Amino acid sequence: NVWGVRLADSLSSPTIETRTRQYTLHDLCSDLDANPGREPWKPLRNQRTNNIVAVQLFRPLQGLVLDTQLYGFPGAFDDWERFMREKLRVLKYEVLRIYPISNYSNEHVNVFVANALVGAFLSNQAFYDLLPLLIINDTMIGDLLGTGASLSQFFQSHGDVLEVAAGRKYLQMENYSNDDDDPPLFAKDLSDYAKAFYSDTYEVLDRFFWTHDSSAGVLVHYDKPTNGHHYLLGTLTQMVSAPPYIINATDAMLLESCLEQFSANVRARPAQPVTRLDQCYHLRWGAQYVGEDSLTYRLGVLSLLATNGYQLARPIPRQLTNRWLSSFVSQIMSDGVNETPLWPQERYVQIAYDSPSVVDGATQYGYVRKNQLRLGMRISALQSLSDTPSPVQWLPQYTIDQAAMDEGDLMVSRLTQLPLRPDYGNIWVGDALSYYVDYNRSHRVVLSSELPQLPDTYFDGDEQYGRSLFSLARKIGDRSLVKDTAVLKHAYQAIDPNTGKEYLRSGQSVAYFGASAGHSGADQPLVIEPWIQGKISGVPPPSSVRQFGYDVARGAIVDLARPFPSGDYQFVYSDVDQVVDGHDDLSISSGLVESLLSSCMHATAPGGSFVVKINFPTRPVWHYIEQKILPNITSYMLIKPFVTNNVELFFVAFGVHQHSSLTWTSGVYFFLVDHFYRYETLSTISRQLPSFGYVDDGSSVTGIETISIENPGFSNMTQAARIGISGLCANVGNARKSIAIYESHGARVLTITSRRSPASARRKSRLRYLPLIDPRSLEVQARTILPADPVLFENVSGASPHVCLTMMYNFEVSSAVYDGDVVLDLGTGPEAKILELIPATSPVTCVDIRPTAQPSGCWNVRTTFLELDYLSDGWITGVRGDIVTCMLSLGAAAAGKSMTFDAAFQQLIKVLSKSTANVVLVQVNCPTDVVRSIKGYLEIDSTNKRYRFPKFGRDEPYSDMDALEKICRTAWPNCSITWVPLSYDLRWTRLALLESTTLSSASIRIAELMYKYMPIMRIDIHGLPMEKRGNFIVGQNCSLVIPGFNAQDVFNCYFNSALAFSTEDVNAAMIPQVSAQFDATKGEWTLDMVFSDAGIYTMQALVGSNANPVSLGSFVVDSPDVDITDAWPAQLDFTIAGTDVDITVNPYYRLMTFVRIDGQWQIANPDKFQFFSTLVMNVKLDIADKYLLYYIRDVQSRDVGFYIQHPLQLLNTITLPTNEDLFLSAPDMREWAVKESGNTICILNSQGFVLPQDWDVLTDTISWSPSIPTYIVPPGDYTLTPL
Repeated sequence: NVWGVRLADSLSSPTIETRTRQYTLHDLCSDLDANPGREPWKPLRNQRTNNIVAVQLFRPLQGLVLDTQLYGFPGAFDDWERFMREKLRVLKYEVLRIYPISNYSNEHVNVFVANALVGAFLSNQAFYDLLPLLIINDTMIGDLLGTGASLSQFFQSHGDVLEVAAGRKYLQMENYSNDDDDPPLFAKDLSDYAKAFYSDTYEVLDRFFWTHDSSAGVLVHYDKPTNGHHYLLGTLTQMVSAPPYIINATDAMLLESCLEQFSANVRARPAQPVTRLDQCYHLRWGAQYVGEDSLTYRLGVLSLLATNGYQLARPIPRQLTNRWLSSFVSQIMSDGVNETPLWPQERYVQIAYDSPSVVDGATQYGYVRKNQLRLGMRISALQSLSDTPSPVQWLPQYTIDQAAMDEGDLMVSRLTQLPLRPDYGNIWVGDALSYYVDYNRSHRVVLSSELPQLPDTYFDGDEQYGRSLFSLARKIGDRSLVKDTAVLKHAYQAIDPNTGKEYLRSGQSVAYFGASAGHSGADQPLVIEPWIQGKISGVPPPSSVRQFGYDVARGAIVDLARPFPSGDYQFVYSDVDQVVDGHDDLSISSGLVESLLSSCMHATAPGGSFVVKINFPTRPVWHYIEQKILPNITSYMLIKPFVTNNVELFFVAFGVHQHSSLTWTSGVYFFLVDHFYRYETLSTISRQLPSFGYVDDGSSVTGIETISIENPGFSNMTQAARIGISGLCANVGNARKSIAIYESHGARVLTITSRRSPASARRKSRLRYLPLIDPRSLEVQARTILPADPVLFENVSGASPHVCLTMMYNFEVSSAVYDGDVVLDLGTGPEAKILELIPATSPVTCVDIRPTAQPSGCWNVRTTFLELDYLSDGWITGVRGDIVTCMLSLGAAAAGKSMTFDAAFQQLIKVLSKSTANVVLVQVNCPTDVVRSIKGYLEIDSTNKRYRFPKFGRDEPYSDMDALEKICRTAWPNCSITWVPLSYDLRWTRLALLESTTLSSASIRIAELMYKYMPIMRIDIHGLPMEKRGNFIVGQNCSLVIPGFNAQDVFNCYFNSALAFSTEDVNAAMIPQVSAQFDATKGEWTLDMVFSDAGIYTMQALVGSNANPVSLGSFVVDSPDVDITDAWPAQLDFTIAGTDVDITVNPYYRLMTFVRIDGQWQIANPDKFQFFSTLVMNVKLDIADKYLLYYIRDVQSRDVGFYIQHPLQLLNTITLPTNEDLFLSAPDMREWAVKESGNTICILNSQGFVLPQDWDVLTDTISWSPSIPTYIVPPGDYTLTPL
């Protein structure tokens, strides 16, 4: 670089120099025709306005050397075109007269006389004194030394020297406006700007210039003069169209010659010819006015380097504009040094021994190549790239060089743009997730007084801040809309055993209490109209709705909590705020809730139902509910849609004013436990992000780090940004780092952006010296990249599955490691995530195959890496270690070596056998429940023990729990083995939010489901064993015997961080079955149980009259089989009663049906099929059912269809009658037209359809969507064709 121009690292010059032609009369006449094809000029277009603001002159017309007023040109380019075309044909008609085209057409014509003649003619001067001197006779100069011709202001004779006037090159135009994208004319338009001095040898030139002022500089075209050996000299004219500078006249030509040569070098091809091998001028006289710091000196340097094949890493616009020039000039006038060893001298033009150019061979006089001046540079051109709109991901590579940690952040502070304001983005995407709990007679009777109380810091301000921050960043639509849709759909699916159907039929007088208007313009709650339209599957439209509330607009206004006169409704929905009435506390709110419950209790008619909203679930409220409402209903539900981290809840009641003995149950207890735990975790995590719309300056935990260099220089010693980028890399390494290179305010600037997280800054805590980076990746950048706008949360789509899976994995290891633990990690990635996860005082070992990239010489505490296999042998004895890990590795390892999961596991055990470790962590491809398939993400074969990842495209093996367990039991008879659960925890998500990794609900759910088959094994080599005895299936007795204890010791079972039971109180134990026995002979305890939920329970033990807790192994229960078979009789009740069929199902699974419409699950009509009791399902039969498939799905857990997704292929195989009346409805929103034995009758879903006189419509539509009615067709064949 020379003061601000990162050059290329490759030199390139043209090779083949185009042969010369000589001008002939026929050429002159030809060009003077100004034909559409070839004009003697060229248009100059503007690069912003796309308008014409100048014209480039060629030969002839290079003698336009007076004031432009004497010429009297028109003011529009296209107008000027025709003007000149009309003016010059006169000159044609004249010139061809004196020299007839018979015997003059091919005659050697002097160009000087021609250009001067056309100048005189356009200036209305005496232009008949040149025609006798129009052709050549002996010399292109010798003749013109003769006659004292027309106005010598063109050209004079000064001995043997011909002093001519430099013709103008550019012709300015009225549209010229000095805009950037105007083209710069380089002072080649004003009256006189230079002077040419022509002769035959350069010696007489030196003689003539021994006497004439050289205070302007004297230029030379050593390579190939435009018409002959000549010197040049520019005047006092100055440039002004390059603000803020003022360029001198000579500097203008030098600046041209520099930039055409730079442009020319790039386009070089070893066969492509070119007019001139060199273009850059070279000063020959007057250097005594050029200072070592003037602009002119630097341009003299640049002309040398350009001549020497140097190329510009900067792009070069094809049509030069003002802003580019000014930028490139400011680029020179910066601080720096003429780094390269090329230095000017008055004598000649010198050439590097290795220069691409071949002018030494070409010319004879002027160039002197050196043998001791070598530019050891690889030779080629530059790669012509276009621009790039969005910034580019980059990966720095590290070198062994080190630096001072304190120097890094010092330079970062000296460089960064902070503080500045990002755009926050969205933490969360996707739709909402729904949770519910129903009443069951079978559970343990929990009382009101032992349900979890709300947190007490729940109102203290920072929590409120967290709740605000989470809610602001939620990608979702109308919240009141989505919640109400969720609750209504789940409300139309609660059956009365006493009558085998929903408490929620249609036409039910429905009261919406709390009808907030909503400033969206609908003036109403945004679900009523979709409801009555029946635009919801599973929600039949009602009769009417009455909207009462404080801010209603389409209904009536009242404060509900106190009496108000109204009629009786059958269903009462509530969405009443309770943070409004009653002052700011919790007991007044508790009283509001009772008031609301009683008011709703009165509004509903006997047998109705109602939903209420609860802002704050506190204990005495359920106390009241239990002793005041529960004995007055038939069933109840609790529902929680999750759209923002809060504690909102919905409580639903059925069969009002009918007596029962309903009380809270086990499931309520567990649900409340999770419904508080999830909240607490999410609130903690959310309380760490910077505030919505903040100002990141470096102190914030999460920030958009960024540093930029103006006029970057890379090739030579920098020591300036080499630390600058390295500091930022050490700040935020291992996270995606993006770059841009562009120009701002004339300075060529490079910008780096990235993001900082607790883990990223935890990695920094482990260094001692500062690792350094190889910049070779960057000086090669010859393209141009637009910058961008900082966004903290960058992702716009939602996190992918497997990244989230890896995060949820690594949370386990990052939690399970304390300070000082000596760590041996297997499968360690080259990027070494671990160096960013563990504390900064624990030694680690990288055990992998591929070489890493992490540095070696900067690590404060021990850190080792290896190049070998962890399935291999004979490397173990030399390695210290306490916690040994393997994550997302062994399945691929076994697949690669063509090895089975069993053999791979056993070999890993063998390798760890003769080690010295203490605890093992291993991800294991092995199920945890009934084998199923996750659609499109993980498909599982039960013939060969193989998983498949389609997005990854690979077939891998697995094994089984009991098979693996014995192998672990073998090498360690003291092995306590646990299977840490995850598919309820959310703490792991903190490994995302704290570096702006946007999350989606679906991406979460699939991660749990994928984890139920890729669990993590936590093995302690000297824990206390646990032996599994009975059959571990829900609905089955289980048995455990736990040795090595005393009769005064306790056990506690946990489940989702709940407490299933403890031994001290056998009775009030929340699980269906407990037993507890002790063997005083052997000291062996015995617990013999029954569970009710598939998944993982954990047993922990309490020893002594002390608070100390031991952690025994956990165990897994699994749900009964997912297998289904069904009986279909032969007679079909095409009437209203409908056929009834047998569906053999193990009773634990509760069943409903669905349909897939447009790829989307829709709820089947509860009026269509009826389950009831063995098991029997009722169905009303229709032709429509032929053209839609139907699925039996399962809803017992939180998810649906995960275990049982059974299509009813039997249904799409029915044989219609013809002698029988029929139900019939349209299949879908498409356009089906009926046919009776292939004869169209009418068209379902058609504009202007008319009902037949023999058809008939039915009271309650059997359709899957309540809008579409259902008709009665009289007997016959009915065929429908899609269109």
